[PDB]
Amino acid sequence: LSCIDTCEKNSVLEVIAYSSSETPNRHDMLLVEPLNRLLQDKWDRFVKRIFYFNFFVYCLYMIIFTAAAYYRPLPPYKLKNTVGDYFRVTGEILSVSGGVYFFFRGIQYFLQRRPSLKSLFVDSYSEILFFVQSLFMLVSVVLYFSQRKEYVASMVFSLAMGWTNMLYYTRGFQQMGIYAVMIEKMILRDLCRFMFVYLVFLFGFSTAVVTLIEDGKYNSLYSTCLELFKFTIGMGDLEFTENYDFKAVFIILLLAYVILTYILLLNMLIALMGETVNKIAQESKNIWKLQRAITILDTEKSF
Amino acid sequence: SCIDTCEKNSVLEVIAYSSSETPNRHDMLLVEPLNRLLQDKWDRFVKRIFYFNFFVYCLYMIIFTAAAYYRPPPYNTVGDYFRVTGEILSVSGGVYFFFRGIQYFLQRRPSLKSLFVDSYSEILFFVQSLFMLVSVVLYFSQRKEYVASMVFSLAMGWTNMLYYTRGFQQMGIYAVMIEKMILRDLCRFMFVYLVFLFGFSTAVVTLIEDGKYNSLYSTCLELFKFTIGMGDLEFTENYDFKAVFIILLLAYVILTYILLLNMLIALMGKIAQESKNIWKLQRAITILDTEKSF
Amino acid sequence: KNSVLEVIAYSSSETPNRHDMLLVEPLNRLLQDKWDRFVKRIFYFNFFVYCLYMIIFTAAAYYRPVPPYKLKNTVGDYFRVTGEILSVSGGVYFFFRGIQYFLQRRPSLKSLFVDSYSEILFFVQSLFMLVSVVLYFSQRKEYVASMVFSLAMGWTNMLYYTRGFQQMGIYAVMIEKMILRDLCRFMFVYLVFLFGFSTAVVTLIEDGKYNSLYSTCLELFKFTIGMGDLEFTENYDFKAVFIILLLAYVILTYILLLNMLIALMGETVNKIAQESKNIWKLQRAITILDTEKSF
Amino acid sequence: SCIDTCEKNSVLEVIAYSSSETPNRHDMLLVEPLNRLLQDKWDRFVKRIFYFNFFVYCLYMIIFTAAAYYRPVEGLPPYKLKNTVGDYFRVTGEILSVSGGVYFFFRGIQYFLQRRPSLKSLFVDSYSEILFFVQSLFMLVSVVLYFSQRKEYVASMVFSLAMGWTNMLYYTRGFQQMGIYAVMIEKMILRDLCRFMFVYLVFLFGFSTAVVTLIEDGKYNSLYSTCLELFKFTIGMGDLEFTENYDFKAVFIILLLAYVILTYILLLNMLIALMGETVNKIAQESKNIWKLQRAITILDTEKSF
Ligand SMILES: CCCCCCCCCCCCCC(=O)OC[C@@H](O)COP(=O)(O)O
Ligand SMILES: CCCCCCCCCCCCCC(=O)OC[C@H](O)COP(=O)(O)O
Ligand code: NA
Ligand code: NA
Repeated sequence: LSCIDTCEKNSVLEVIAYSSSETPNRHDMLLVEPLNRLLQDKWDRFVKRIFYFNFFVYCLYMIIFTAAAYYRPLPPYKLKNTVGDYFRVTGEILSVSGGVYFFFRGIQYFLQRRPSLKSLFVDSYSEILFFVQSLFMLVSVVLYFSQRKEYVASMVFSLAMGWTNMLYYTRGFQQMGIYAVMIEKMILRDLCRFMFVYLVFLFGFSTAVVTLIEDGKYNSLYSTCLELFKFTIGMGDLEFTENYDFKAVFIILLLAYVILTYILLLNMLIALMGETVNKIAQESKNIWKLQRAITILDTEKSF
Repeated sequence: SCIDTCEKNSVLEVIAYSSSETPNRHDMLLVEPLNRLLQDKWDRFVKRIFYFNFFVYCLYMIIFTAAAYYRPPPYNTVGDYFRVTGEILSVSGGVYFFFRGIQYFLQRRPSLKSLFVDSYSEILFFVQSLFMLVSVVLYFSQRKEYVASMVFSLAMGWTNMLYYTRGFQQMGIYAVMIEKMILRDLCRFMFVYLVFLFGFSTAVVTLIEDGKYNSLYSTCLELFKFTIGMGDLEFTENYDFKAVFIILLLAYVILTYILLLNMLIALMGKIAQESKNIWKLQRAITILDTEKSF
Repeated sequence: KNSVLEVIAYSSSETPNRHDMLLVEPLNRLLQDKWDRFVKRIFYFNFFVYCLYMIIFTAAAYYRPVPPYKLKNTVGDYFRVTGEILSVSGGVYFFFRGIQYFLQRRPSLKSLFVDSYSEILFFVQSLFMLVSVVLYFSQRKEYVASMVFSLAMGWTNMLYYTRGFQQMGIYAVMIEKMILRDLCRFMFVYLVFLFGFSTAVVTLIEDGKYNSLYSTCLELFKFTIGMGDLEFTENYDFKAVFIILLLAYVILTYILLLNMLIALMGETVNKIAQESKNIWKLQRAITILDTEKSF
Repeated sequence: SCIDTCEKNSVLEVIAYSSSETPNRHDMLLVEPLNRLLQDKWDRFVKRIFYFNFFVYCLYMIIFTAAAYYRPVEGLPPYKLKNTVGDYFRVTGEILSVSGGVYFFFRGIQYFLQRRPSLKSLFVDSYSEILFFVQSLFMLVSVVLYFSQRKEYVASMVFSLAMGWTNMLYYTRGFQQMGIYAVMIEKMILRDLCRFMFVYLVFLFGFSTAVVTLIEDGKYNSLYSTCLELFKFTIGMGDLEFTENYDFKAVFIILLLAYVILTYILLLNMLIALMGETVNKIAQESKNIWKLQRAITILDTEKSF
């Protein structure tokens, strides 16, 4: 394995895996049979166990964080002499520890790899997500000690993001790894396109309705936007208010909006999701292989 | 040579504007020199021009939305000056769109049978303009239907932003895909559903005795409620022979679901490579429009 | 006496390759020629007349009073009664045509409910119209139910005339094929699951509004249309069992609805394009034969 | 020779009851002599025998349903038998249903012992046997609780009733369309529903915990309440305003919008598409698995004389 796994300066694994999202063929090169076998071998040797241990630790940490937050009480609040309070505060100090740990992990990531500042928002989505969670937790701490009530919003954002972050650990399993890859591809392509078009349609139709509406609760653009959105989730009322003239034009706008959005653009989202799944099978598999390779190399460098 | 600018007739000019009846409108655009020259001219000036046009139109739509939203007819404050200037600007923009629509109609003189198959965006812009002008006429005649004509114009204007996707590739292809369903499998797939809905609404309203759902409008709307995930199944109790009522409702629900299902199996039984060709064709049309319009 | 065009078009379903034999150059050419010459214009007129009949019947049914009822001498009421008379004449005509078809083509009891779908639909709508009349003259009230059933089947049979245009005829062919193939199995399995979970839930419920098998079944089915409640009763014991059962039913019913909405595409993303077009061609050929035999 | 009539080690029986590990236990049965033999024996006697079994099963399940739905509701079981024709019918229906439960329990115990399975693929293969054993176990524990003077006999009975009513799909085999429909159902539950449910449960628990943390207190201060409220979206009955006993409406609505966009918009339509590809990919596999299931039915009946 000369210049294959350990050169300490520049070797094939480090350049292939850590190459930025610019190389034309950064995915199919790992499919070389000896290299595939080598990665799988190192995995089975120790990386599988280290990843399982890390996953168990992360799940336990997030359970602790959920327990501490779910029982949250002008902070800070006095530490009452009761077992529940001691356990709550001990959970809080563990959560803060996790946040600071991820804050340093992201810093070390960005310093050791030092992306070119351009493809920093094109790859390494997991690391930026973890850094953002860490920042949310830190800002929650800062507001908590500053005697403000926005620390709840900060930490709930942190908690939701951290819970959704367990998708990171789906890698290391063939089936769930490919599933997570497909989810991410679909988010990037189909969700984005449909969301842009649908946002334009919804804003236009809500503006038309609110202009028609004379006064009342839905005279606000926000109220009318919420009402028109409630159609896409199978909850459209179609008669939320009668405070306006010319029932005809109101119903015409509502029916045109429903036909163009609910029956046409949703059917279009589903169809693109079908086409993509039928198209990017092997691409998803290669991306999963590369994700596992990056994890293996990192944990190998972590001793 | 006589392909880019002949000043009398060029291949790009004739291929761009050849009617829909021609068999291979977008296929021959794939010729190497045509593709390369179209791309060269686009990336030379049309991209910048199109970006500027899209920005101007978006700003205009924001202005018109603000003016219409804060409507106090007909009808010394900074807010009052902003509203009135917004109204004036919106009217002027509608007039300009009227002008451009008339100009295109006269120039291409479509055959009134593909006039609707082609120039879909042009027809949409013209109809927007006709709504705005009628809204002006009603407003200055001391009437109220100006609000209906304004809201329709505003809705079409905001939903017409999709014409500007051309210039962004993936957004252009997605927009081309939506166009296909509306101008091919929308009328046809909607006539069947409409006849089902009308027939079952007539059956139900006949079955009812009397109530707040005596009219055809209310019963038709109730039967439509199911299509939007709001099936009530009990809206009226004033009747006789409950079993016939409920079995008819179940029949309608199952049939409408199967109809939607057949819609999906039919249309999902798209193009991908043809859509890219369509988008390239529309981008080329934009390129020549910018070139001649300078 | 015996022509390949009339023999094959009316050939049984026992023949293997009807959908193919219409591809023969002379046959398809001649069928298109006859259509475009005369049968297109005859079919257009026939569709016009049928739609006018349906409008008349709809108007008559809508304004029904609240039998027989006395006629008050007003022009609108004379209009109503003559509408009802035209509606009965058309129903009788459809009944006569159905009986004539059954006494001419003698369907051999095997594909009788597989092919000739439109003819059977019209015949059953005739059986509804005539039984409605019989109830009406007998001083009975069920005539309203029979009449509404007939009206629903008529407006739905409107689709029979969708043929003569390729795209709409092919979509209608897809609807018929779906109804005869896939909704069958989907509804069998869905009914089994719905009844099982309905019985479980109603057994769990002690008493109340939703204590009957019928009300429980309705509340359960309400989930398939995205109008679930998940809390429609509380007069019982073991809320845990209630929630477990409702969650299991919701999960399984979505599995089933999905499995269908996918399996139909998976099986027939392919055959629809060509087989449905061939079937539409066959249906147009049969229409040509019927029109010609009607002179 | 020694294909189906060997009595020492027959290839047909060996392959039909073979280990799961066998690479192509489904493909080998397609051999023309094997398939011809299976079809012959089926048509000759197993068709009639299996249809009679289906009829008896349906009759048993109707009797049990009628007995349960008409149960006496008075508390503290058992209940004294009151002299009435209807009551005599309702108690004999009960005693027949109990007998059926015991019969299925013994059938399962027999399959378990006779087969001597691997204890590793035992769950992976033979889902039907374990499911029937489970309904029988529920029924027997329902009898025990009924005699033990408790109120959980009804819970055990309703679970058994639901499981048995859904178990009629075991008989879908023997009809090509519904057999292949059931096998596709089974594959799709094992793969696509499992993946989607893993991701969806993670997402739902995370966002529901976040919301219930945000919610100050009131009706929805319980984790279960917020979990149900969030699950109401995926069934197409979300509210978006079910609670207002909190602060910072901005964060609340942002969390709800994120949850909706991530689950309802994205993961459900991904389920659509993934199930589309799957079904478009695994047709012949389902056909072969159904053929093997009918083969196992035929062999079991033949050994049952
Ligand atoms: C009075 C009768 C009702 C008239 C319609 C009222 C105005 C509501 C909006 C009508 C929707 C028309 C269809 C539409 O606006 O979407 C199509 C475009 O996105 C397609 O993209 P593009 O314009 O071709 O570039
Ligand atoms: C005999 C039981 C009591 C009467 C209840 C009957 C419930 C049916 C209600 C009438 C509508 C049935 C129409 C139908 O069966 O679905 C649509 C047609 O298939 C479409 O076929 P086609 O296009 O007309 O050829
Ligand atoms: Na709903
Ligand atoms: Na719904």
